[PDB]
Amino acid sequence: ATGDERFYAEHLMPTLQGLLDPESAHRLAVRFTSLGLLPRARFQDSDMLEVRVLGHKFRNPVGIAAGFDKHGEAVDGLYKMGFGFVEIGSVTPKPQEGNPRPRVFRLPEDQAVINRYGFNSHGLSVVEHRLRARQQKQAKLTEDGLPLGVNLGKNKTSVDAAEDYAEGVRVLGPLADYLVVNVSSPNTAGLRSLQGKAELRRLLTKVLQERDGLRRVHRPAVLVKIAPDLTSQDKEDIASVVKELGIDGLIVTNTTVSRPAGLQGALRSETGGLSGKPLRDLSTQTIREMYALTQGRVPIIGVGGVSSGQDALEKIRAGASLVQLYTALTFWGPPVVGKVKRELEALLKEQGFGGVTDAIGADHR
Ligand SMILES: O=C1c2ccccc2C(=O)c2c1nnn2-c1cc(F)c(-c2cc(CO)ccc2F)c(F)c1
Ligand SMILES: Cc1cc2nc3c(=O)[nH]c(=O)nc-3n(C[C@H](O)[C@H](O)[C@H](O)COP(=O)(O)O)c2cc1C
Ligand SMILES: CCCCCCCCCCCC[N+](C)(C)[O-]
Ligand SMILES: O=C(O)c1cc(=O)[nH]c(=O)[nH]1
Ligand code: NA
Ligand code: NA
Ligand code: NA
Repeated sequence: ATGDERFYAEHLMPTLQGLLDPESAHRLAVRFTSLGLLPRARFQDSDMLEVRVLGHKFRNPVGIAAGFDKHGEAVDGLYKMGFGFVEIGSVTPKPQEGNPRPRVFRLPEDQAVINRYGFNSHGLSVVEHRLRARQQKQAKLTEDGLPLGVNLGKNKTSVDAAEDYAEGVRVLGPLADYLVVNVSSPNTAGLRSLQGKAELRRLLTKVLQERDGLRRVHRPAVLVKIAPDLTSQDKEDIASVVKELGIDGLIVTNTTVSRPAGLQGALRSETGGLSGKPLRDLSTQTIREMYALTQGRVPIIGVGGVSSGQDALEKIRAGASLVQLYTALTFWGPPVVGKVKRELEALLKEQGFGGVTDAIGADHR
């Protein structure tokens, strides 16, 4: 455990990063993971890490965020890495290449990344067939407390965003435990403007109608993923629409187009979304706000700058029922998943919580 953790963190990852540009490193990471080339995590999930939410059991509350496995190529390897749930995507209706390279940048002095991938996607059909090939295996994983999420995007050239998302619901909804719609990615022109109210209500109404039209055993939960860059007005409006329509949950947050003071990385002024440590507390505060605006009745998946048990517990106590990480993986490697789970378990005990469920939203009480 702590042996692999230190080896990856101090030696192997700094070396990989010295040899490989970030996008090449990402591609290699997906390849290794899809082949299961990683230590089968020794950390046995204890009962106090179990969470029941979104109509499912989650064996542990630490998931892999969208954007690592964009095309559904490494799902089983990610469960092997120890994640309690996996979110693939974003997936767009038609295949598209995304932005010109370079489009991924490391800020090692900040333990941050900036990306402007631009929703590079193999497309719905390819991903549909990839998930169909392991559909029953996933059904068993889900039953064993390891659910699957699918994050849905829209094509750059799309005329009607709601129809892109509707297509995604129809094609991948039947293969997902939950679906995600972003009103929040920084690298598709106009996508975030889907955050405005009457239009947002229209969009989400259509998504939920399409979801409700699926057969019962193929009917996923629907979550909305938001950026940390919203105005107070935006957040109020989203909370209101979410409650009005019966949206099943929120993912809080995507990357930030802000550049917090104090960034040291040479590449800090590259265009794109910033992730990792400089996002951490901006994310946590957005969770805190959305939890309060929804009266703690809307499940939140908390994400942004998590790389320790303390980071995870801060988001849970702020209102998250589950958390995700991504950027920590790119600095610490696979051992970071077991690290976060072990540290989280220890902190729950230390603070007198019977388990994760007891800690959800505890700061508000
Ligand atoms: O800058 C980025 C980056 C930037 C943006 C997105 C992703 C990444 C990203 O994934 C990454 C970066 N630098 N290194 N990695 C990286 C992270 C890993 F976890 C592995 C890895 C290793 C093993 C060996 O057992 C097994 C499974 C693995 F995934 C890996 F090989 C490379
Ligand atoms: C390289 C990269 C690609 C991403 N791609 C997506 C994506 O396709 N869809 C999405 O909803 N979020 C995407 N994200 C955002 C992550 O899901 C997550 O919300 C964010 O990175 C914050 O978590 P972290 O600080 O642990 O990385 C991406 C993030 C990174 C770093
Ligand atoms: C309140 C705005 C603050 C913006 C971002 C804050 C970053 C906190 C620094 C701790 C991160 C640890 N490290 C190694 C990456 O520097
Ligand atoms: O594909 C991308 O550029 C991307 C999508 C998203 O939702 N978030 C992010 O940081 N990048
Ligand atoms: Na399935
Ligand atoms: Na389902
Ligand atoms: Na405002």
